[PDB]
This record gives sequence, C-alpha cells and structure tokens, in this order.
Amino acid sequence: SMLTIVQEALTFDDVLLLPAYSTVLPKDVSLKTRLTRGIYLNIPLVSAAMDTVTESRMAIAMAQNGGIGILHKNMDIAAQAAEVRRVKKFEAGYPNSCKDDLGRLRVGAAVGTGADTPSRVEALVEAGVDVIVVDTAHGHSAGVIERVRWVKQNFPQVQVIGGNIATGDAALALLDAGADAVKVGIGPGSICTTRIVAGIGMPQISAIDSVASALKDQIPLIADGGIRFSGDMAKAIGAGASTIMVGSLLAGTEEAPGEVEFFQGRYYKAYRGMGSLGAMALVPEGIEGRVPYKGPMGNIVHQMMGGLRSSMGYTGSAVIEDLRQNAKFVKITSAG
Amino acid sequence: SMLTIVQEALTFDDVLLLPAYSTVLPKDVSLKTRLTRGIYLNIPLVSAAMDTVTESRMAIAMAQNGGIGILHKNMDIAAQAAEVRRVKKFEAGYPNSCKDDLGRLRVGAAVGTGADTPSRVEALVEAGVDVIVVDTAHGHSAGVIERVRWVKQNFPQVQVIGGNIATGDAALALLDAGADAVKVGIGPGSICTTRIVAGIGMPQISAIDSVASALKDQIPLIADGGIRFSGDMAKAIGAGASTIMVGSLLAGTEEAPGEVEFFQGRYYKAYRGMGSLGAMALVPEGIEGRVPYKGPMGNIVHQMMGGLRSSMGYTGSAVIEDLRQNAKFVKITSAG
Amino acid sequence: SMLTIVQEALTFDDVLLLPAYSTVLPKDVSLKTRLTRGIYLNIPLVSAAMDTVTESRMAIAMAQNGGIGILHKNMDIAAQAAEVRRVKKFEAGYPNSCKDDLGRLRVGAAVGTGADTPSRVEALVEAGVDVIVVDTAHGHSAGVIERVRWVKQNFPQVQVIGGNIATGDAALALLDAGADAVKVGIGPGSICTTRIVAGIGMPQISAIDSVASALKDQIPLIADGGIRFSGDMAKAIGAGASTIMVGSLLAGTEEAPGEVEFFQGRYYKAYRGMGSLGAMAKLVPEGIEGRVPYKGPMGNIVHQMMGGLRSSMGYTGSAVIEDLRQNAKFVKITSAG
Amino acid sequence: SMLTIVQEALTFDDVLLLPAYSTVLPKDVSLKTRLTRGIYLNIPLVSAAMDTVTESRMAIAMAQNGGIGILHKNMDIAAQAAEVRRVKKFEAGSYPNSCKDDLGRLRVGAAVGTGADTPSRVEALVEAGVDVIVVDTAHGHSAGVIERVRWVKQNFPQVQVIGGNIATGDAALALLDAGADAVKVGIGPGSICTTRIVAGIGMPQISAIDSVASALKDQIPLIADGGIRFSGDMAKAIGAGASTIMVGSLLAGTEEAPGEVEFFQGRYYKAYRGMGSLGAMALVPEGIEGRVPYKGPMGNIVHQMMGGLRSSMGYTGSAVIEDLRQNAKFVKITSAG
Amino acid sequence: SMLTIVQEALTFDDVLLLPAYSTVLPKDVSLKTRLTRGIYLNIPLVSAAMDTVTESRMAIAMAQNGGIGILHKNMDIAAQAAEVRRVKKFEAGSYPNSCKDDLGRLRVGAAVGTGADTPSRVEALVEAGVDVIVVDTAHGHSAGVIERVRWVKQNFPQVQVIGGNIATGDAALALLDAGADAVKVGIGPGSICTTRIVAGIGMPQISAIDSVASALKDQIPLIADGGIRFSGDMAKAIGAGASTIMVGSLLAGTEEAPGEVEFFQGRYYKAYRGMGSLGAMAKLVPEGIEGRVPYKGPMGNIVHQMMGGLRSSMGYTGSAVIEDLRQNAKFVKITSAG
Ligand SMILES: C[C@H](Nc1ccc2ncc(CO)cc2c1)C(=O)Nc1ccc(Cl)c(N(C)C)c1
Ligand SMILES: C[C@H](Nc1ccc2ncc(CO)cc2c1)C(=O)Nc1ccc(Cl)c(N(C)C)c1
Ligand SMILES: C[C@H](Nc1ccc2ncc(CO)cc2c1)C(=O)Nc1ccc(Cl)c(N(C)C)c1
Ligand SMILES: C[C@H](Nc1ccc2ncc(CO)cc2c1)C(=O)Nc1ccc(Cl)c(N(C)C)c1
Ligand SMILES: C[C@H](Nc1ccc2ncc(CO)cc2c1)C(=O)Nc1ccc(Cl)c(N(C)C)c1
Ligand SMILES: O=c1[nH]cnc2c1ncn2[C@@H]1O[C@H](COP(=O)(O)O)[C@@H](O)[C@H]1O
Ligand SMILES: O=c1[nH]cnc2c1ncn2[C@@H]1O[C@H](COP(=O)(O)O)[C@@H](O)[C@H]1O
Ligand SMILES: O=c1[nH]cnc2c1ncn2[C@@H]1O[C@H](COP(=O)(O)O)[C@@H](O)[C@H]1O
Ligand SMILES: O=c1[nH]cnc2c1ncn2[C@@H]1O[C@H](COP(=O)(O)O)[C@@H](O)[C@H]1O
Ligand SMILES: O=c1[nH]cnc2c1ncn2[C@@H]1O[C@H](COP(=O)(O)O)[C@@H](O)[C@H]1O
Repeated sequence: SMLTIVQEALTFDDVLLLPAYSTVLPKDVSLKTRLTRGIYLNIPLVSAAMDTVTESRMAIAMAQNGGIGILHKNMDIAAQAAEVRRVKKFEAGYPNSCKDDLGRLRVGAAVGTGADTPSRVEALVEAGVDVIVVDTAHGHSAGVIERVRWVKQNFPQVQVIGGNIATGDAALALLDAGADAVKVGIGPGSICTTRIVAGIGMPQISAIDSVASALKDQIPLIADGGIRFSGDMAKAIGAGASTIMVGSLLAGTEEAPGEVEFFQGRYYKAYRGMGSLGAMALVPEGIEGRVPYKGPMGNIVHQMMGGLRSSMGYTGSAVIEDLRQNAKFVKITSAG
Repeated sequence: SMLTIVQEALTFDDVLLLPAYSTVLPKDVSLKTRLTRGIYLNIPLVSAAMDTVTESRMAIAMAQNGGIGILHKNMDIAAQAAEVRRVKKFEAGYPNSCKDDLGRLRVGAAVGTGADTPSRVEALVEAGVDVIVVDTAHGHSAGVIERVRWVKQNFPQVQVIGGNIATGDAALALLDAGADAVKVGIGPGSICTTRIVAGIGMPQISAIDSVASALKDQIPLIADGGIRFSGDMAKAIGAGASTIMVGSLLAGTEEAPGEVEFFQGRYYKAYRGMGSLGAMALVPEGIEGRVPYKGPMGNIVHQMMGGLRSSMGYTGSAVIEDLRQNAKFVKITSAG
Repeated sequence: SMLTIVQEALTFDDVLLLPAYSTVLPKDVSLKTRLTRGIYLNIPLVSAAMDTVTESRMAIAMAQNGGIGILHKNMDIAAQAAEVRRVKKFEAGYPNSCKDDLGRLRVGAAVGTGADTPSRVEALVEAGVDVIVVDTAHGHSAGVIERVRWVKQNFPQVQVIGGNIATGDAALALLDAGADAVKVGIGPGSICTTRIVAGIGMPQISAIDSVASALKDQIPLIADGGIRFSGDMAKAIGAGASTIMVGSLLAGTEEAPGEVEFFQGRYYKAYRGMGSLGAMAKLVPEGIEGRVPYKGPMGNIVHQMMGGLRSSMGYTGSAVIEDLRQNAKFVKITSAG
Repeated sequence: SMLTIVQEALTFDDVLLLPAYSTVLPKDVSLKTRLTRGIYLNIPLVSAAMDTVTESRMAIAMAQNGGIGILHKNMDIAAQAAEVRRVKKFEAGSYPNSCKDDLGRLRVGAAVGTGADTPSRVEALVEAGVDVIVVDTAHGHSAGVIERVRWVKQNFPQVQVIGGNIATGDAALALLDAGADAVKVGIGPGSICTTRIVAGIGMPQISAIDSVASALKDQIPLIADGGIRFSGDMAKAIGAGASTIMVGSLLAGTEEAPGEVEFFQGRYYKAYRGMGSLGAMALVPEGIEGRVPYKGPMGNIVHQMMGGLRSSMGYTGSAVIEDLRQNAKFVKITSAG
Repeated sequence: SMLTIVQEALTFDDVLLLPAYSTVLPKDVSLKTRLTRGIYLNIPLVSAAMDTVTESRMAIAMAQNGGIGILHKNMDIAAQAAEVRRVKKFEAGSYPNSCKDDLGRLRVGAAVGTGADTPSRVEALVEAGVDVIVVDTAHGHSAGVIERVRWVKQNFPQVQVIGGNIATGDAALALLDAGADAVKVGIGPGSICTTRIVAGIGMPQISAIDSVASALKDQIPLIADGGIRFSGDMAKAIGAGASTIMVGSLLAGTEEAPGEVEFFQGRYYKAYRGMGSLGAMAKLVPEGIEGRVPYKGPMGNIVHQMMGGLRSSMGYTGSAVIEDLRQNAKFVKITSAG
C-alpha cells in the first residue's frame, strides 16, 4: 500500500527486437553514430574505463576500428596525461579510423569529483584529450552534477560526459549542468555486485528507455555494462542508446592491460571491477577474476559489429538512427 | 516512455491446450491438412530444407508417410533437379502416400533470392517439383516478396511458399505477392543463434497467432522451428498452423543425409544450422553438432503423429480444422 | 489476435496460504471430510488407483487411518472383486477407521468405459464395494458421462465418481449425469507425460478452483495428482478440494504392491504411470516407469502429511476442513518467492 | 602366511599388444578360426546366449557374417527347436563369407542347462539340426556341467559340445576329459555381471584365457566370453589364447537382437539384462537390468569390430588368427598408462 | 634403507576368490560356525557394539536368525544388564535356526571397556546371564585390554571372553596367552572410521585377517570386524581366515536398530555414527563420523540377502561347510582396473 513500485524494469534477456520490412543488406548498413553532441564515431563501441580493459594500447585500436577508448583513473595525473599523448602522437606505418580535426586518433579520459580533479582535467586537456568522463558509481549526486558544470565552464574546448545514471531525472540534472552526453548504467556490469551489496540497480533496457525519453535526443547516451552478445547491443541501440561501453568483451584481448597467465594449460588475462578489493588497494562492489585469452581485439570487434549489422538488416535499419527511432520489441517470459 | 513493446510474446512452454468435450478416439482422427492452397498432405509434417535433414531419401519417406520434404539449396542446380527426379520417378515394389495427379510422390525444393534463382526455379519445375520454397532468414524483404511474385507470374503451374516470417504485416505482404503458403519462424530453431547474435526473434506461439490472424485462412502457414515434442505440434496447430516443419526430430534418422559416426561407443549423425560456419563454407547464426542415431524415420513420425492424435482426442477435434478453430489455451508460469 | 487464453493458470508452487486469526491448535483440528455426497472420511487422503500404489493391503491401511483406497483396474473382474472382498471381510485382532454402516472397512474400485465394464461394475457392487470410480484420462467425454449415468441408474445403492476432469463445464456435465463426486487432474501427476506428449493440461490450483466454482458445493471434488508435500494438500483444500488423491507419496511403502528391490546398496519399490509402456503391456505412452525409495509402513508417511495439514489449519484458524475450504486467502508468488 | 594368492590376475585394461615386424596389410589378413575342433567360423565373433541378444534373427545375421549365434534357453523346448529350424531352413533372396555346414545351411548353436528338461531339450535341438550344444551354467567346474557334457558326447556324437563357464586350467582339463569340443571362458567379466560383488568370485579375463589356454595346449579351442567393450579387447583376448570371442553388450541394441525399440527422453533404446537378473529369473541375483542405445543393423557394429581386429593383426604381423594366438607379445601397464 | 615395510597389505577390493570343483548347491551348504571356542552360531554374522546398531531389539533379531548381537557400552551398568535380561527372557509367541544356549534362551553378548566401572559392569552382565564379554577398545594390543581379558577369564571362567580390536599376529598371541576365547580383528576398516586420517594407523582387512589367523593356527576363532559393504566381502573375509564377521553399517537403518526414523527431503533415514565420534563421546581427538543411513526395513531381509550371496560363493568354491572355505579358498590379486 505504501510501497512505491515505479515500473516493472526490463533487462536485455526480457526483450527481443521484431524483424520489419527491409531493403538493406547487413554489409551495406552504416554503423556511424555520435559519442557526444560534438564527437562522432564510425562504430558504436566505447572501451570501458578500467585498469584491465583500457590503456594507451587499447585506446589506439578502438579509434583504429572507428570507436573510442576511455583511459582509467587508477593512475596518477602524469601517467594518464602520458597515455593521452601516446594515442594523440600515434602514427600508422585503417580508413574507418576515429580522428579529430588535426587527423589524430581520438581518445577519452576518466576523472573523479575529488581534490586532484582540477589538476587532472587541466593536464588531460593540455595533453589533447577529446572527451572528459566525470564518472563515479552515483552520477545523480551534487559532486558529479557540479563537477560536470565546472569542466564545461572552465574548459569549453573539450567535450564532457557525466555518469553513471539510470533515471530520467538524473539525465535532466546532467543536461542542465552542460553534459555533452550521459553514461547510463547502475548495477548491470558482469563483475558488478552493487545489487547484492546495496540492493540498488535498474535493469539496462528500462534504464536506457527512462534516460532517452527524458533527453528527447538533446544529448546522446552510452549504454554502459551488461553487454554479453551482439544482440544486447542491438536491443540497447533500439531502446535509445547512441553508443555501447563494454569491459568483459574487450578484456582478455592482446591490447588490454596485463600480461598473459598460463593457468592449467590454458591462457588467461585478469578482469576486475573498479570497486573490487584489489582495484581499491567503502565495502567492495565488484569481483576479481580471469577471462580467457581472446587474441587481437580486432576479431572480437568485427564479430560484434557483424551481429549488429545482421540485426539492422532484420529491422530494415540502414543507419543507427533508423534502429534508434523505429525499433519494435516484444516482452518474453523465462520460457522464451 | 519511448520503448515500444507490441505484446508479451508466448512460446510452446508458455501455454497448455485445454481438454474439451470429446466423442472422438485418437485412432479415429483425420490428420489430413493443406501445405498450400493447392497441395494437401495426409499428416501435418514437413521435413526441414537442411543438408543434414532432407535429400532424395528423406523426401521419398516423408511423401510415403503422407507428408512432404523440402530439398535443400546447399547443392548446385543440376544436383537439386536430379534429387527432384529421384522422388518423382520412385516406384514402390503405403496407402497414406502423398502423391500428385499423376500418382507420383510429392516433393518440394528450396530456392534463394540470388542470381542463379531463375535457372534453379526453371530446372526444378522442369524436373517435376510440386512446390518452390523461396526461403531466406528474413522473408519480410523486397528480395523474398518480389521473387515469390516472379515465381507466381512466370510459373503459375507450380505452388510457391514464402519464408521465413513472424508478423502479420509480413504475411499480408507475401499474400499480396501471390504466395500459396507462408513459412513462420524467426529465432525458434534448436540449432539457431539468431536471438544471441542479432537480438531478433518472436516466440513461436505468438508468431503463428500474429500470422494466422492477419491471413484469415486465405493461405495456410507452416510452423517452422522449435518443435521438440508431439505436444508442441498440437499447440502450433491450435495457435493457427496448418503444417509443421521439423529438422532436429528428423535428423539422426536412417533416411537423413550423412553417414553414421561411432563416437564413445554410441552412434550419431551430424546436425547443423544452414547459417553455421560449416554450412556457409555474414557472421554465423547457427551451430554444428551431432544428434543420436534414431533408426528408420518411420518410428519417429508414428510417435509424433500418435501424440498429436491423443491431443485431438483430448480437444474433441475429429479433423485438423477442428483443432485450428476450436482450441482453447491457458498461460502457465515458470512453476507450471 | 485470434488465440484464446482463458486465464493464467496456477499450480501449487504459484501460491501460498495466508495466516489468519486463530484460536485453534493443530492437535485440536478436525480432519473429517466427504469423499462423495454419501461417504465421509476421517482424513482427506485417497490412495491412487495404480498397480504400484493400491491393492487389498493398501486399501485396508488407508481405511484403518481414516482414508480410502481405490483399487486399480489393471486386473481381471474376478481378481478385482476378490480384492474388494478382502477389504470388506478384514477383521482387526484403529479408532479413526473409515467404515460403512455394517462396521466393515470402506473400499473403492476403478472401472473403465470398455465392454467388460457392466460385468466389472456388477461384480464389484456384489463384492460390497462402497464407491465405483469411472476413471479414464479424459472424463469430459461421452464415454465417461454416459457410463457414470448408467452406474447411477442401474446401481443407486452404490456411490459413483467421475474422472478425470480440469474444467467447470466438465464438472457440470458429470453433475447432471448423477456423479456423487468428481476427480480433478489433467497433467499434474509426478509420472505423467500428458503435457509433453499431447500439450494438454491445467495447473492443479486453477483446475480445483474452476471445478469447485461451478459445482457450488453440490458434490465434493478429489484433487488428484501433483502432491509432493503436506503444504500442497492445504493449498488444494483451500482452493476447493474436499479430498486429495496421492500415488507417489504412498508408493515405496510396505503396503503398496510390489516386492522390495536391492539396487546399489539401497532399497526401492517400482512406481509407474498407468499409461506407461509397461502398464499398457494402440495409444502412445503418457507416463513413465521408475523406482521410488523404500518408505516403510505407510502409517509414518500418512502421519507426517496429516501433521503438516494440521499446522496449516492452525495457521488459518480452521477448526474443521470446511473452514479452510471457505475462508482460505492466498497470495500469488513469483519464481523468486 | 595362510592367504593363498595364486597370481596377480590381469584384465584387458592391464595389457597392450606390442607391434612387431609386418609384411601383411589389414585388408589381406584371414579372420578364419575354429569354434570347436570340428566347426570353423570365418570371423572370431559369437553372440551371447541371452534373451536380449540372440534369437533366430540374430543367429541368421551372425552366420551370414561368418560368425555364429548361441540361441538362449529362456524359452520352452518346442520354441528353442523352432528357432534352430528357422536358422537351418533360411534361404537368401549375397553373403560370400557365410558360415555354413556340409549341407550349405547356415550354422547355429543352442544353450542348455543341467536341469531335468535337458535330455528332452538336447534331443529336440539335435533333431532340429543344431551344429553345437552349449552346456552353460554360472559355474562350469561342477559335476553338473562336467557329467552333462559327458552325457551329450556319449549319447549324441554327431553334434559338437561346449562346456562353460570356466576360468582355470584345472576346469579346462576336467571338461577336456569329459569330451568337450571347446570350453567357454568367463567368470565375472560381463558388463551386466554382479558376481564379483555378490559372491566375491571372479578372474580377470586376460589371466582367465591364459590359464585355460596353457593347460589345453591347443587340444580344443576356447571362447572368450564377457567383458569386451572395444575391438582392441578382442585382439588382446586372441593374443592371450582365445580362438573366438562371445559378446552380449556390443550386439544388444542392434535391430536383429530380441526386443522392440523404446522411446525414452527423445532417444531410442533396447533392453539389455543379465541372465542372472531378477527379471530374467522370474538364488540371489548376479546381474542387472538396463537399456542400451539403438545401434541399428548389427552388420555395421560387426564390420567396425572386425576392422579394428584387422588393424591389430597388421600391427603384429599376423596373416592368420593362429599367428596372433602364438606370436603375440604384451606389456603390463599401470593405472597411469 | 631404514624404513620397515612389513608387507604390501591387501583389502577386500584387492582380491577375488577363485571358483573350484563343486558338487554342493548353495541351498545345501552349512553356514554354522564358531564365535568363540565355546560358542557356535548358525550363520557367520555378528552385529556391532554401537549405540545406533545393537540394543536388545537388534540382539533378539540377530540370535533368532542364528547370529549374535553385541550390546553397546554407551549406557549405565543397570541399563546394559537390563538389555542382557531382555534377550535372555525373550520367548517366541517360529525361528528354527535360532542361536540359543544350553537352557534354550537366545544368545547375547555385551561390550565392556578398561575403565574403573568395568569390574562392576562385568559382574552385573554375567549375573544377567550374558554368554560373551567383549573387552573392546580402539587398541587391543595394550596392557589395558590384555590384563582386563586375563582378569575376566580368571574371575569369571563360566563366561566366554573376546579381546579387541587387533590387526597383527603378535597382538593375537598376546590375547591368546591372556585367555581370550576369540579375537576381534579390525584396525581402520570401518565405514564411519577416520583412524587412518587422524592417526595414520591401520591395516587393510584381508591382510589383517591373514596375519591374525596364521599366528593363531585355529586355536581360537577371529571376528572380521569392519569394512563389510557387500556379501562378497564376507566370503573373502572367511576365505582369508575369519570364523565370523561383525557389521555395523549394513545393520544400521534397519527397523530393529536403535533410533527413530527421520524424514529428510522426502526420504526415510536412521542415524549412524562411530563410537569415536564427537557425538558418541559427549580427551581424545574424534576418530569417527556422524551420519544418516537410509531406512532398510526389517533386518531379516538384509541378513537373507547377505547369507544368500555367501551361499552362492561356497557353491562356487565347492565349500559344503564354513571350515571348507576357511581352509581351501584360493585367491588372485587384482589391479585398480580389475
Ligand atoms: C566502492 C564502490 N565501487 C564502484 C566502482 C566503480 C563503479 N562503476 C560503476 C558502477 C555502476 O554500477 C558502480 C561502481 C562501484 C563505490 O564507488 N560505491 C559507492 C556507493 C555509493 C555512493 Cl553514494 C558512492 N559515491 C560515489 C560516493 C560510491
Ligand atoms: C547468416 C544467417 N543464416 C541463416 C540461415 C538459415 C536460416 N534459416 C532460418 C532462420 C529463421 O530465423 C534463420 C536463418 C539464418 C542469415 O542468413 N542471416 C541474415 C540476417 C539478416 C538478413 Cl537481413 C539476412 N538477409 C536474408 C540478407 C540474412
Ligand atoms: C495413453 C494414455 N494413458 C493414461 C493412463 C492413465 C491416466 N490417468 C490419468 C491421467 C490424467 O492426466 C492420464 C492418464 C493417461 C491415455 O489414456 N491417453 C488418452 C488420450 C486421449 C484420449 Cl481422448 C483418451 N481417451 C480416454 C480414449 C486416452
Ligand atoms: C543367479 C546366478 N545367475 C547367473 C546367470 C548367468 C551367468 N552367466 C555367467 C556367469 C559368469 O560370471 C555368471 C552367471 C550368473 C547364478 O547362476 N548363480 C550361481 C552361483 C553359484 C552356483 Cl554354484 C550356481 N550353480 C550353477 C547352481 C549358480
Ligand atoms: C577416540 C577413538 N575412538 C574409537 C572408538 C572405537 C573404535 N573402534 C574401532 C577402531 C578401529 O580402528 C577405532 C575406534 C576408535 C579412540 O578410542 N582412540 C584411541 C586411540 C589410541 C589409543 Cl592407545 C586408545 N586407547 C584405548 C586409550 C584409544
Ligand atoms: O566494481 C565495479 N562495480 C560495479 N560496476 C563496475 C565495477 N567496475 C566497473 N563497473 C562498470 O561495469 C562496466 C563493465 O561492464 P561489463 O561489460 O558487463 O563487464 C564498466 O564500464 C563500469 O560501468
Ligand atoms: O543456422 C540456422 N540459423 C537459424 N535458424 C536455422 C538455421 N538453419 C536452419 N534454421 C531453421 O531452423 C529450423 C529447424 O528447427 P528445429 O526443428 O528446431 O531444429 C529450419 O527448418 C529453419 O527454419
Ligand atoms: O501414466 C499416467 N499418465 C498420466 N497421469 C497418470 C498416469 N498414471 C496415473 N496418473 C495420474 O497421476 C496420479 C498420481 O499422481 P502423483 O501423486 O503426483 O504421483 C494418479 O492418481 C492418476 O490420476
Ligand atoms: O546375470 C548375469 N551375471 C553374470 N554374467 C552374466 C549374466 N548374464 C550373462 N552373463 C555373461 O556375460 C556375458 C555378456 O558379457 P558382455 O559382452 O560384457 O555384456 C554373457 O555371454 C555371459 O557369459
Ligand atoms: O568411531 C569409530 N572409529 C573407528 N572405528 C569405529 C568407530 N566406531 C565403530 N568402529 C568400528 O567400526 C565397526 C563398524 O564397521 P562397518 O561395518 O564398516 O560400519 C565397528 O564394529 C567397530 O569395530
């Protein structure tokens, strides 16, 4: 009677996209989309700001495949600015490359809300960073809203992203602060334990829908966490996402940080949450594990974009915006 | 909210047929039905157009038991036309046999939308094929709609089927194109990975219902994919299907293509999706595996038809059309 | 849309009974109920008409504990009438015993719709059977409806049950035929494969509710099949059942037919569906053949199952079976609950 | 010490045959061998005398492929003699490797016990044209078996006689002395066998064959009965001293084997049970009752087994069965190997 | 090398009995044997002195089938003597194979320790009419057991005495010189036993029986105590040199065994625990586990299945009497593959 149930929230496995009239072949579809209101990517993939996913090596390949990588903040201001420079000064000895006005590969960097943030932001913009990601566990906070407002007023020459959020109210708050894009994701990550530890969360399909409906395409959103297959990406874009941030899928690849480990005859790479005991050294909100060796990241990216191309062919979507505006879904049961 | 949820789509496991007043015994029911608006079968079974399910041997046996087999297109025009001739020229040394006006066993053949289709269609009709199946992964496309219209206009002496579809709008499109029957099924196949790779699909009970409700019995529909038991067949017919296409159930049988393999003391036969890496040599949308040796196909067909007879006895359906028009269902939970 | 979905049907695991104001202790509740409009039992338990559950030995113990056993029809007319006689002529060398007007232990017998049915029915009534169970897989048939009408017209001195059913329309049909009780159950049995083979069924809580709502307490119903625990029995009675038929729970007990088998150090007894390949030896099987572990004397299982139903009546404030039947309140639970 | 350990007995998995100098290709080897001192087979395979393995159908297919079937005794004298006649009167509607008698009729064997109906059974089988009488019990080193084989040889010298089951050299000499034309070796190795657990009796098959063969000194052949899972076991058995191999498990589940195909959980199976199981007897049971997967025509399985044996003879440099029997060299392997 | 490896010790699963020439059918064999030098049983079966196996009910049933029951010591002197009286005063309201004394009363045995209450316990049990006193500890080759056995024989010559538990020939000779009428063999083979893990002490049962039997030279019989899972183990034990077999696990879970039936996860069970478990003791570290065995129903069924299997074994070896199997059995050693 007094319990407030806002809605029955839906995840990726709760829905399926419906096929519609199509005259487009998967090989002919355009994967071009917008990361912010000022930055466009050639593929809707964004590599996760994590110490086991993105560093300079991963950020180069992402951009080289038409996407973008967000360097993690679990490194000192000097280390992060040095990683930005490595991506910006990289020269090929890739026609679908994601580059700036000066023909340099695009890169992003993650920042907190704390005391070293003004020095961190200044050093990253100076190093030539394209986008600043003001990212915490709870983006619907004065700390994130006001830190986003600070970066837009003091550094208008750089694009700013606010995260993480899962409601329409949070999106309007960050829109008013001057965010160029919002990062959507509260509890969906594969290594995430936020739901068990805090009982806080919002299944990703309803999270994207809530944010996208409030924004009214004024700024794009990044669907962050919980992508296991190429089908999830199509559902995310269909629900309202402009891009998709992945961690698990890019972890274990050659380009990801960490050396290959030989455990029980097989090859693995470490994969851990940024809120895990190992990543922090608050009660932990993430796990530490090992993912199998996937080889060059290019293979995984091609296989994922291949699946999204087929989905766009099934929905009759020639461009990303066609899938975003015309997608029709069906709700499925546990049997389906 | 901006998210468009058309309906809560239902699969076979989501529903159960209700028993109704009955004066008919299972051994007395008529399994006679229509494959197309010109072809009638003695049983509602159709063998899948797959390189591990239907070739000349399987088509003969399907036709001998009162069903029909669709010859696969993973062979050259000359091989496919020779397979049509093998079934049409077959002479028994079977009172329920499915035969044409000339007393020859009935056969069907699958065609694509590619460049070799006019030469393939012409050679199959010349070889005496009863039905042409214009089938792709996405039948709600200009490619399938216009090819179905081409076959009907250029070869009116042959029956044409369009597939695969899962919506009422797709059915009306193929109906207006001149299809004699529609093939329903987007994502329910046992070897299918369309749902994981593309995030596209429609649970089979809701797919059949949507198609059947739009058609208004103007042309029949084949419920294609996802049949595991004889109960699924009864649910499919009750939902609106006239015939049922099966791959998994007929794979592993003596008549199915492929030699028996002796693995770990047991006997198996290969079973693979037509969108698998092995079948194509687009990102794969099917798996490759082994099914246990089932022996002569006749046994499996009799067990399946036996179960459908019991269901018609429970519903008080003397004829297939009684189950199609009078069936009443209940929705069941994950506990049921 | 043209698809006809009558309702979202519920099973035992879909619901939970709510506790209500209570002044009654579980040890003080009355388990007395009615099998038919003429037969009353001291406990709501009925043993299944199965060749691995009820024969003379099981019907005696069920009647001794307050219940009733239904003898199976997978035996000739002479064998079945002899089994009726064994129960009726049994003398103790049990205060809650279910007995007739002549002080003899009560017994039931299953009959089909086939050609031997008039000879079978006549021989069972002559042997002193209390209730005739006209039992097939599909009781909403002319075969069952007309046979129940034949038994009532030709043998009014005996009580008649019709089954199996799962809808209100089927219940009204058997009520108009003169059935004294209806047996509810289409697809909930533990050994049943009707749902996989025919795609036919009705989850038991919705089946009981549909039948009970149509009947309006004119004749009782036997909730037949799908009982795994004592909680299911309380849910069944709360949904509208007057009695409960069990097979799996009484299988494996000392009293059940079959000799104990020593497999891999443990002790088991056979348990099979009446539509299995082995039980039938035409129709495709609709039941499985298996082994249940040895449970020892049936008395232990009956006491545990009646103990659980007593606690439930204590939780609902139900002093008598009719209090649970008329006052029970439920909540629907998800797959998480 | 008082404990008498005769030897460390070896099974199939304890040994491996060594490859030796070879000039023979597997396709060129001769699989011809002797079943008895008077009967020769074209392949060293025998189908077990079991109610789920050999009846007339299996015996015809066995004979057609160059082997022989031993019809089971779990049927009356009239039915068993009718099964012998069915094999002897069989005419092809082509099998060049067919095992046939002097009159060009397919060869067949029949199992007999030591019971009271044995003289009537033996007389009726010889009259029906049986080629070999198998006096087979669980314990062939008994007065019952020894004297019955001696009775068959003295009263019916026109027929070949086999004695079994045995596992020692002393048992072989006893049966050789009574006039057996061949001995059957196997105490405890059967796949469905529980003799080892129930009686604590047994002898691993490689040591059982070796013990029997060493005592006989090729005077009469021996049949390696039980425990064959793969084509490699057959080569090890022949190398150890066997002239033929009896199989039950491998031929069970085939089209030709007795029993109808059963559809359990989507798959196809056939029954397979020990002759000392509760079901086969209706002594404490010494065998289990189970289901084997449907293998289709027996011909496929036989070709796979004879193919594997051909490769083995190619590896050993064995042109004829007798070359493998006399020249095979083995190595003992550990639990790691 | 300085490490002393006495032998490669063998268990039940390491050996198989060989079939030999036979003229006697399993239904015709004699299962009669001797428990002590003065007591004979009609079947070679003894129920274990455990609080979840043998109380008066199990002992009555054991004797009625021709065996004997050893009453446990995890009860006061008055209760144990009352259990002896219950078996001795039992009268049938038919069991032709019953194991009875000179006065036609069902035979019974009782377990005693080496503790301070032992003289009062022994005196009260003999007074109650006990047939055999079992001086049983975890280690029978101790001054405590040897001297207590010697005390019982000297002070109560009218009663039979058993000494246990032992696993060597030296131990057997020590108890033989003490005046034991029979020895109980079993160090570490118990199903609920953890002696091997806790102390690293043990001797596989086939070699334990062989070592004891070879030293004794049939002067006194031995009871194969512990590690019997099937009827085949019993035949191997007798063939190795045992006159009787003590079983705990096989008789636990039966109707006659102490404890009420428990309904866990739809099934019926009875408790079964080691006498050296935490629960049985309530300052030695535990040497046994506490568990549940499935409900087996009347003990008669289990006993008939075991004696049936042993009958077949004697019919395979050509053993008309127990002594034929004991003296003529031939074995083969098998590998992990066999
Ligand atoms: C330890 C935990 N770790 C992380 C780390 C990275 C994360 N990244 C994303 C998400 C979204 O599920 C959660 C995350 C939690 C974490 O930051 N908790 C956490 C919980 C509640 C609040 Cl209000 C805050 N504010 C930002 C101070 C932080
Ligand atoms: C590789 C995959 N393979 C298959 C093959 C056979 C199938 N057969 C049936 C179904 C039913 O979902 C799917 C199938 C997918 C496939 O064809 N994908 C696919 C995906 C989207 C589009 Cl728009 C198209 N159009 C026909 C060009 C094809
Ligand atoms: C083979 C099966 N076997 C059984 C046997 C006993 C049963 N007893 C109860 C139930 C309740 O689901 C089903 C049963 C099925 C069975 O009777 N099928 C069956 C199916 C449909 C109809 Cl219309 C009929 N009519 C009565 C002739 C019979
Ligand atoms: C019940 C058992 N069943 C079988 C049946 C077939 C067998 N066939 C082969 C083997 C060899 O392991 C054992 C078998 C046991 C069986 O015959 N026991 C059995 C045990 C010992 C003896 Cl002395 C005898 N004599 C012949 C009377 C019989
Ligand atoms: C706790 C343990 N419990 C038991 C109880 C009964 C047993 N019964 C048999 C066996 C055979 O290993 C071991 C047993 C251990 C036990 O008594 N240990 C134990 C260990 C070493 C010694 Cl020298 C002694 N002496 C008698 C004082 C006792
Ligand atoms: O420890 C953590 N707790 C919760 N979420 C985390 C943690 N570390 C990273 N994340 C989020 O999870 C995403 C990775 O999601 P995934 O692709 O499902 O592995 C990241 O991009 C973050 O938004
Ligand atoms: O690779 C594939 N991907 C998806 N669906 C497939 C593929 N190959 C065949 N199918 C469909 O799956 C059906 C077989 O369904 P099944 O009876 O559930 O095995 C075929 O008749 C096709 O409609
Ligand atoms: O083979 C069969 N198929 C379907 N239902 C069966 C079969 N045999 C018995 N039944 C039903 O299942 C009940 C037993 O239900 P249980 O208590 O869940 O084991 C019986 O009382 C019958 O109503
Ligand atoms: O119940 C039984 N107990 C023990 N051995 C058996 C039984 N029935 C048959 N056998 C033997 O086991 C053989 C079959 O061995 P398999 O090829 O390993 O299955 C038969 O030829 C018999 O010698
Ligand atoms: O806790 C214990 N530790 C070790 N052995 C025990 C314990 N309790 C009883 N035993 C022995 O184990 C035997 C039971 O053996 P079982 O038949 O294999 O269960 C008893 O007769 C004792 O000799």
